[PDB]
Amino acid sequence: GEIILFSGSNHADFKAWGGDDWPSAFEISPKYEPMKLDLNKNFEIKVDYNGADIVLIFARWDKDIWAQISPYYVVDGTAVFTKEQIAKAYGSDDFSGLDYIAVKPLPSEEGVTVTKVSGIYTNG
Ligand SMILES: OC[C@H]1O[C@@H](O)[C@H](O)[C@@H](O)[C@@H]1O[C@@H]1O[C@H](CO[C@H]2OC[C@@H](O)[C@H](O)[C@H]2O)[C@@H](O[C@@H]2O[C@H](CO[C@H]3OC[C@@H](O)[C@H](O)[C@H]3O)[C@@H](O[C@@H]3O[C@H](CO[C@H]4OC[C@@H](O)[C@H](O)[C@H]4O)[C@@H](O)[C@H](O)[C@H]3O)[C@H](O)[C@H]2O)[C@H](O)[C@H]1O
Repeated sequence: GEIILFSGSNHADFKAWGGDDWPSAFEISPKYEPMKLDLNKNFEIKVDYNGADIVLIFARWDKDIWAQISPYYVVDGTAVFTKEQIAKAYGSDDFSGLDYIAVKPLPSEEGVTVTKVSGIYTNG
């Protein structure tokens, strides 16, 4: 409360599925990139975005998981994803082996722009 993980403009264009790549407006490989946020903490993730709807992805390649979730809610161009959601989609709240974290847009006419991403710690 509060750990800034990104700021400034990032536009992503995405028309539909079934192509080559599904691009991200923001993404981390936590096995190689150092990361501020503590996953074992009880947390939420807030994203300031504009335009198309969005999803948050937590993925592990070797066990082949693709936890992908919608916002808990959205207010004033700010979405909110909780840990309860992520863990439920992931199958567990133990993220050892985690390969990939990303904010991705759904198929839209004219894409999305992310202005900021952050994390917050909570009192369970
Ligand atoms: O293990 C290989 C691994 O190596 C890494 O080095 C590499 O970077 C990884 O990309 C790669 O893993 C594969 O990633 C691709 C693409 O992932 C993106 O993010 C990672 C970036 O590196 C990369 O640049 C990006 O392109 C994944 O493909 C996507 O998979 C998701 C979800 O997983 C699907 O397949 C596995 C199965 O268990 C899931 O249930 C299934 O959903 C798909 O997202 C879903 O899309 C559907 C629409 O489906 C469409 O499929 C094909 C299309 O022709 C047809 O029209 C549609 O049916 C929506 O309904 C869902 O909302 C959504 O969840 C993407 O469509 C798909 O591109 C690979 O899964 C992964 O192996």
